[PDB]
Amino acid sequence: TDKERFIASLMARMSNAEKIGQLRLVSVGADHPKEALMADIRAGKVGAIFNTVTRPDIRAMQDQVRHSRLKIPLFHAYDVAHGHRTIFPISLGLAASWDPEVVARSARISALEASADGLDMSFSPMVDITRDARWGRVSEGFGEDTYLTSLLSGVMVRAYQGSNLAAPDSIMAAVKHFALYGAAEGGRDYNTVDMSLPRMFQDYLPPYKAAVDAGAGAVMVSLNTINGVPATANRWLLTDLLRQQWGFKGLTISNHGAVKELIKHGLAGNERDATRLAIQAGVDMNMNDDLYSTWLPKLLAAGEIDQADIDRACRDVLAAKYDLGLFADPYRRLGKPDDPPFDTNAESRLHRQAAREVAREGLVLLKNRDGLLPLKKQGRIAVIGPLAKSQRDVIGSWSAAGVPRQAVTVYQGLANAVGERATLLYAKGANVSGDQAILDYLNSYNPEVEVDPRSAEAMLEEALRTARDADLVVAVVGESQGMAHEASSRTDLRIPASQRRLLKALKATGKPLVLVLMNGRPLSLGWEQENADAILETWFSGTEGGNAIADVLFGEHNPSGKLTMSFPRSVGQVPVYYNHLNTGRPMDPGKYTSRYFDEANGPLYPFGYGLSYTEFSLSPLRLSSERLARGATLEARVTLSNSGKRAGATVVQLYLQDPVASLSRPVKELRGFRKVMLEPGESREIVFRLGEADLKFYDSQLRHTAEPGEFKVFVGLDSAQTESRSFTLL
Amino acid sequence: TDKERFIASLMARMSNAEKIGQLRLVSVGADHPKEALMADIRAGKVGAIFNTVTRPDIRAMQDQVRHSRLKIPLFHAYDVAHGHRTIFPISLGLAASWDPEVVARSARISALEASADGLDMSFSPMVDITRDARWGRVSEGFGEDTYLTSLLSGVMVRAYQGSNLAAPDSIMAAVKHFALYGAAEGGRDYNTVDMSLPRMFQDYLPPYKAAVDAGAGAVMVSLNTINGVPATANRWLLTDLLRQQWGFKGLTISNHGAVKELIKHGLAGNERDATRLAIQAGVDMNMNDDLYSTWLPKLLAAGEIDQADIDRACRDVLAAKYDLGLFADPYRRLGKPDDPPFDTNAESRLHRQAAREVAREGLVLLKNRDGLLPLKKQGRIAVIGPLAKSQRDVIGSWSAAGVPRQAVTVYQGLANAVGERATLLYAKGANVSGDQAILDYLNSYNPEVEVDPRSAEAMLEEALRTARDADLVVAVVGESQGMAHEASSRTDLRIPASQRRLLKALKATGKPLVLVLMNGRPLSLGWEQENADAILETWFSGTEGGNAIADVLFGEHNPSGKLTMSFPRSVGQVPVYYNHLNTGRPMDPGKYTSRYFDEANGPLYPFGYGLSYTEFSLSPLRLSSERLARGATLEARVTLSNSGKRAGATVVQLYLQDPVASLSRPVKELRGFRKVMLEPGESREIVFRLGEADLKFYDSQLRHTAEPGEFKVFVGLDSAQTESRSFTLL
Ligand SMILES: OC[C@H]1O[C@@H](O)[C@H](O)[C@@H](O)[C@@H]1O
Ligand SMILES: OC[C@H]1O[C@@H](O)[C@H](O)[C@@H](O)[C@@H]1O
Ligand SMILES: OC[C@H]1O[C@@H](O)[C@H](O)[C@@H](O)[C@@H]1O
Ligand SMILES: OC[C@H]1O[C@@H](O)[C@H](O)[C@@H](O)[C@@H]1O
Ligand SMILES: [Mg+2]
Ligand SMILES: [Mg+2]
Repeated sequence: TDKERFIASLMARMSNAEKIGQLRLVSVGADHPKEALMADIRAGKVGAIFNTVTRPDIRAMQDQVRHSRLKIPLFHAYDVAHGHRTIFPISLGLAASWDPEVVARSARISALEASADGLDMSFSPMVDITRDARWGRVSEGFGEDTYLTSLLSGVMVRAYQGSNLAAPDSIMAAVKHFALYGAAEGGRDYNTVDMSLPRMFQDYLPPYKAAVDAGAGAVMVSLNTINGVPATANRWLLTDLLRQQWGFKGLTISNHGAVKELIKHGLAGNERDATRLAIQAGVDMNMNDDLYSTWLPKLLAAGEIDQADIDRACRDVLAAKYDLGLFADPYRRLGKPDDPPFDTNAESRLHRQAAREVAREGLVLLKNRDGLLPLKKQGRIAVIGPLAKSQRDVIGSWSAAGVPRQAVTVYQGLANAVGERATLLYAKGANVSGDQAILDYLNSYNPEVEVDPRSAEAMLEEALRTARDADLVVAVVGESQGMAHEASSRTDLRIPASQRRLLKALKATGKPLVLVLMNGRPLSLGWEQENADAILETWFSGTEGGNAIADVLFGEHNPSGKLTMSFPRSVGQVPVYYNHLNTGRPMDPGKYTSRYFDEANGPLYPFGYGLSYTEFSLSPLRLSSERLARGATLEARVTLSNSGKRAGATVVQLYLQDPVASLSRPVKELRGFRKVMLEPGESREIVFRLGEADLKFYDSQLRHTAEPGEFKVFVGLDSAQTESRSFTLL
Repeated sequence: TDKERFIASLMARMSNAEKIGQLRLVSVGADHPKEALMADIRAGKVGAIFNTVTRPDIRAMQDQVRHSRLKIPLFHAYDVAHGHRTIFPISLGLAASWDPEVVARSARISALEASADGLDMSFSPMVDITRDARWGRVSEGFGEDTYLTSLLSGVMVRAYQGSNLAAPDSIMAAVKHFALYGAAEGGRDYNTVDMSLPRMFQDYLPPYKAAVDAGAGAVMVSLNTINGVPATANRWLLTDLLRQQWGFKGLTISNHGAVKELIKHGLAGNERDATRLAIQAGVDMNMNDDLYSTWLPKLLAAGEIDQADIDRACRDVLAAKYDLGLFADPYRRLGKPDDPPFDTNAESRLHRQAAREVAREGLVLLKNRDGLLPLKKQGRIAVIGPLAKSQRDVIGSWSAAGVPRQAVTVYQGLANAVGERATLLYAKGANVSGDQAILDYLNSYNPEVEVDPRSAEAMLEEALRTARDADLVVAVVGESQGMAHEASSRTDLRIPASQRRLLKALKATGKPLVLVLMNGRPLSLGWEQENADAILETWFSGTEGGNAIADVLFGEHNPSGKLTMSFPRSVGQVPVYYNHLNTGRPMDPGKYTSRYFDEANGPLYPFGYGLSYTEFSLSPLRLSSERLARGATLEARVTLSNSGKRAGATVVQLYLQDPVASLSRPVKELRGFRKVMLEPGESREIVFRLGEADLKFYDSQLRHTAEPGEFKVFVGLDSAQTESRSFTLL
């Protein structure tokens, strides 16, 4: 009420020019020259900035606020996706930890580092569910499962904001992308999303909800159509659901030019009508295109919008700036004016031990034939592949203020680990792609892919020599970061062809072969799974990537990471995901069942799959009672044992099935998990509690109710577990 | 009244045992031995038969009806998909004609032939819209566009039934599959369908509606879930939409065991509860599984169903049998008991001139480099490929009572054409697949593909010899019919690997190359499009396939056929189709648009694409008026000229765009077309009439309304190349 009183007072004093100015979100570029945007903050025509990210630069613009009548402060935002200056695994990587704390840790440091440079807000977390591997931004998300993505969506918000949004070591979480962006048609970015309302509520919205429940201060609106309505103009989404059904009190922010793009969507004839549609749907902040500033004065002066529309928008900005504390101290995150200069990129502001301890948790052991891993630090080891010495690629897509040169490549990481106890032979082995059209694309803007000018065959001879000169080969292969990024959708899911040639040749030398994969999406790995001797999924593991990868290769860390997005046998099985419906004709032999004929059926690697240097056993699953009363809770009991001879971590998973329902329900749904560290011979009893809240689903009219009847409870170390116990709900 | 009085009388007379008996649709098998089901028709426990298809066999069972108390007659049904005994192109083939009367002709003869053998009903037409090329049953449909599929869906019903359903040369049309079956997830048959209701009404339902509007006597319910509800138990679909919104008076028929499959869908705990769900949703007839007969007596005796449920079902059967005339004369289609047994498969009952004149219309010219086609009948010609001499493959999937040996292969068709005026060299060149697992599948049940036991390399040397010995090669390559059928979903869209090797080799001999393709779905043809000198798409062209194909190869017919389903550049661009939404970031090149980076963008061949031995010109498009009044119609005027040097057919197509709408509308939609035969130098003015009815779409609340504003009118010879003019609706 103190806040409402303060805001109302200020708004009662503001001209319309000034209330509309508060909605203008810009960045420095050719669109907005810095010296023209400085003049505009002075005349009170700007509301916030993004992509300005250093203390002297934020201060230099904040310092313009004083020349304006109402002296209203800016906030600054940035794409703090998976790190500011120290870069953690890409989010898909982080998810594979199966540990909130680990994810939380990555978030806190990001905020710490961002706030340290003067940043008020991160456009993060990206929380979009993804079941189509072809999509360029699958990297940014946490995988295919609702339960886990929703869970981690909250953890990220809580960590960024903490308990006080005005704390100078806290940033506001602008959760994205609202909504359904990840279900785009054909995995083409920006493409049509068409979905039933029961699937919309059960599977794809819950993560956006959990961000509002954790108190996210802002929401970024997606670029996709929903059932034919662009989210930028979707009053159902931004008003009915977000505001009234969900009670979001915060700020809505447009995507980059998403308001003028209503012309290309075919919802507006021109800019004037695009502005109207967006402001009236529930869009507070207008990113970059400046439509709001050009058209809202004439839209109001001709009675096409209500003052109440401008007022709800302008009031949502000031409420953000107030919660951040920028009305108390505009410089609360920019230091005091005497304070001494410093180097922004100094090694002394990084958090390497953090980056390294996180990146360890997310690596996934896909194959290890006859205990080849872990490697000993003796003899000669060949390091071949175009990503071995790649700095720019390990820190993945959306790297923020991340610097390539400060990054530990997987070559350097191997050097650091062996010291002088073994020898490393390096050969590039292949460029990342043989296709010049693909190379032209990745280097259109900035040189981010190394092109070795030597013939492909030249590089291959060198590699085979190097391999014959070694005890075993370690192959650093897969995508450059520019391949799993915004607008970079793929029609193939295998390792690029130039590198698969390299892998065929290396296989032909008979020397044991270890595959180290870098990638921002699942990959088609049918060949590699039958040929190569061991495979490590390392995603893009960040600034301490190489170090974390070495630790796992040399057994300093027993890999514990597991898949949160099923691995297709080819681009032509898309989509596959663990929580599909059984259909009327399930494949279990049989020609006349739901299947392909021309390839094996199922995902290559199921959801929740990962190996360990040690072996684990689960005892028979016990349920407290076989009939549950309404309001009561149920207990699921199982003993996890490390029966191998190495201290290692697994992830014990709880799946539910509702086998008889008013809807057709998935064969399996994730409902809980416990990440457990055990010494050899060490047991550990795990306890799962199951309430009514766990048993609910959205029927045809969105009635969110548990139905009485049998339920199936599954406990195992991956979704490929197939034995359960049953209880009856009364 | 006569009918109502007759039915009411009979029903007032029937015990429950007998009214339930009327719902039992069975066929002869291990489920139902012939001599046990004979005993059952005598105790009045059977209602209809399917898959019994010869006069003596139908008579032998009809003849059992006399020993029953109420002497109620059976009807007999069969899968008359694209022919009974004379087999026309597969439906996708038929569609490519762009001529209703041609399609009508195929339908009439089918009915003629079917009724001749004693058949009352065909489970046809299949009318499901298909945008996913991987799906096994794409062959059965008419392609991806709503307007064209809806149009032909009615033509098929009208032709099967004629003007009188009791006529002994008419059958009843059971339209399928209701509903949305073709949008299955990942192209996997029987798999989940999830769709928004605005896209459901605009794009996928209209063809089922057009069949009810043409007076279809029956409707078959699909096996797919819709937004989580199995259609077999979907009261919204079978009662609200079908009965009360649409006013369907007729009969609903289950898919094969689709009622017991509600257990595997996860809607029912057991059979008893599956029966209840289905009978109460709107399912009259129970195909094969016999659940209705086992459970309806106890479901009614315990008040789980209403007598009104049994009565609505039993009344819908008798209404069908009455309309067919089987109460007037049970043998009206089974002759008088005087004639000789006669041979069913006699040459004198076929319709070859029909089959040949249809199959000509459906062939599509995809490429012709420097007028290589048409061929002269004047030298040596190599005929290579595993489908050149293939009888079983030309008559495609769902060939009914069709006989392979009566069919004209593409080899034989070429022999017939050249007589002794030119010389034919044959080499198989490759089996249809190199993969033994694929060959094992296609020959699981019946020997459908003859496998040459020689090594792949052996066959290839033979082919290259044959090719070197000739003036040019004609290659008969693509799918066996077992590859485009129910349950046969593909992960690849190219010609099988064994045959692509064969085509690379043949290309390498320098000899001019003609590709004759056989296939039941679009195919990935990027290589063939850049290499081969000409390509002909022949689908599976039926009993007179070879003859029709020769006629086109030797210029006896100028190819006029055009594509009704866009051709993907690879399985990884699925789905593509001409009537997609523009999105906010359209590509036509930028990086940040809705696209792939690792392949060229767009379909290989767009919807409505086909070439000709002659060339055609369209004059500037003229509109009747700049501004249309409500209730008024508009005229669209264009002059088509054959400016080439041969008499040929093209197809002039009318596309509409609504560029500003409450919904995001497709970039282009089909609204009309005119197939025009022209002599060289010969012109023809075409007139298109455009009403408000043409400009409607389903908004977010299913308001079927045209909005005032600009509309874009496009006329051209394919969805790709075009010119447009704009008009305003007031
Ligand atoms: O770069 C700022 C913003 O640009 C938008 O177009 C992207 O969709 C967002 O993920 C991003 O936060
Ligand atoms: O117009 C292109 C813009 O689109 C945004 O979504 C991208 O994230 C920006 O980096 C880019 O400048
Ligand atoms: O063959 C009888 C019927 O069986 C069903 O299960 C198929 O899906 C239909 O296509 C067919 O008409
Ligand atoms: O699965 C049993 C039956 O199902 C039908 O849909 C298929 O078309 C038949 O070939 C098969 O006999
Ligand atoms: Mg239940
Ligand atoms: Mg309009």
